[PDB]
Amino acid sequence: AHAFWSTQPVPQTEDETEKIVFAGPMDEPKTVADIPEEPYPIASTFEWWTPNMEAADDIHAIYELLRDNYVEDDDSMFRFNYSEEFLQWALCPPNYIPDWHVAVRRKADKKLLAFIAGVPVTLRMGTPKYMKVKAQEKGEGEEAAKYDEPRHICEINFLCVHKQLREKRLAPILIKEATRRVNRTNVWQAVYTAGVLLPTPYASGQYFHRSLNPEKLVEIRFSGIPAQYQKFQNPMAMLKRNYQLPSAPKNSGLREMKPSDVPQVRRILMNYLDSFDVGPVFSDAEISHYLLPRDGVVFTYVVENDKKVTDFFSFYRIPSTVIGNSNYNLLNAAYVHYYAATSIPLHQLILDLLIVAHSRGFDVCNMVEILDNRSFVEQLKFGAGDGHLRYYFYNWAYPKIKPSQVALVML
Ligand SMILES: CCCCCCCCCCCCCC(=O)SCCNC(=O)CCNC(=O)[C@H](O)C(C)(C)COP(=O)(O)OP(=O)(O)OC[C@H]1O[C@@H](n2cnc3c(N)ncnc32)[C@H](O)[C@@H]1OP(=O)(O)O
Ligand SMILES: CN(C)Cc1[nH]nc2ccc(-c3ccc(F)cc3OCCc3cccnc3)cc12
Ligand SMILES: [Mg+2]
Repeated sequence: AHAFWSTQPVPQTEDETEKIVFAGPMDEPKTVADIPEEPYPIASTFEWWTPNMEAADDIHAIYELLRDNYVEDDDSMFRFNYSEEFLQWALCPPNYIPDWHVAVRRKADKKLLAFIAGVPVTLRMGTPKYMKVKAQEKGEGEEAAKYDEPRHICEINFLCVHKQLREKRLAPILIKEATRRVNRTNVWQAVYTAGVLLPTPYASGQYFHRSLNPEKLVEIRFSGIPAQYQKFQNPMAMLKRNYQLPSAPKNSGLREMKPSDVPQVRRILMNYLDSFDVGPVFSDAEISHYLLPRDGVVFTYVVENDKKVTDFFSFYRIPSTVIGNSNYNLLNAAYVHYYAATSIPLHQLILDLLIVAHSRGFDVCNMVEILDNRSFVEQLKFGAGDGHLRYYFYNWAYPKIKPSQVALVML
């Protein structure tokens, strides 16, 4: 059924998945020297291209491909519209590897036809807690602990084939070439997410939305006036009342994050993320890059009490194109990023997130039920959306875990 995925080192079924008791590689080991030094063969009318993220034109080309051809919702009403500044941020973290950004252009005119990107990540991806317990009972503790150490792997994102080239088996060619370029750097695992079901997720979580501007969400048919709001003489005014937020954060002590906060934010984030089975390890440089405020891209606030940062939250912006509304062109969405609470309940920290996002003109706040995102769903009036984000590894056997055991946010 899967002419490409059947050839690859991933669990092939939920059954195979269910028989996995220890983290580790799928494939028997290979070496750098074994990997072909030349790009994968491609049709004589296409050419491989490694964009230069320092070049505005290169970023623009990527931007335009994704604006017109990237992920839509299931009803083709909305398409993600990542900005050029967001793409530069996402694609160029500390020590990124230029060769891991892989594109296909049409030779004649240099039109970008397909793209895939890899970036480095350091991930805790050893045997999960519930499985380590089972192992201790089997006297199988050592094998269970073998791959406990954080690993330097590849995070894959932004796979896109132009609409005119769909269903021509171009996506496998992209994936094979990305795999080659990564393997040539002695990295043999990747992590990726998708909304679609592929062989075979190690975790799956529902996504959620929190209305910040319900009048606009209704206008663009992101939301409806729910049928229960019909019992009301005036459905809409009631809907705004329901989702109203304060003008200003309620935590005194909240301010935007500045560079001098990086060491403290790194400490509190790394301590928190340890509670989770799969999660990134970030250096000070990586904390700086992923969390310092950047206009229109990422927004981060700390709670500082007695000159000590005790809590923080971050969110990032992805606008969506609204396909065909006479009044609005764009949906301005905020997505919950990393956070850590030590002084206050999480619901109280994230209420400030919603307050800031609303003040700054966002229409909706979105998140997947990873981290401890379930703890504030009800009180903060998040609703479950129509699908799931699925988490996957390439070349890593991994037992099924709950999404509330996942601490990697994928952009
Ligand atoms: C160690 C290093 C490893 C590095 C690599 C790690 C793996 C990275 C994996 C990539 C992680 C990406 C993470 C993200 O960025 S997820 C976002 C994916 N992007 C979009 O949804 C944008 C809109 N759609 C498109 O651009 C195209 O429809 C894509 C490119 C998605 C498929 O193009 P097209 O529709 O023209 O089809 P095809 O004829 O070329 O190819 C058909 C084959 O492609 C398999 N397919 C379909 N969708 C996906 C998908 N999202 N992940 C992986 N595989 C996918 C499909 O099952 C089939 O294989 P098989 O079923 O026949 O076997
Ligand atoms: C995470 N990277 C690889 C991007 C990506 N690729 N496939 C994706 C499917 C879902 C989401 C997603 C994630 C978090 C969230 F809070 C809401 C989400 O989707 C709402 C529905 C939607 C989909 C598409 C367009 N508009 C709305 C991201 C996806
Ligand atoms: Mg294709």
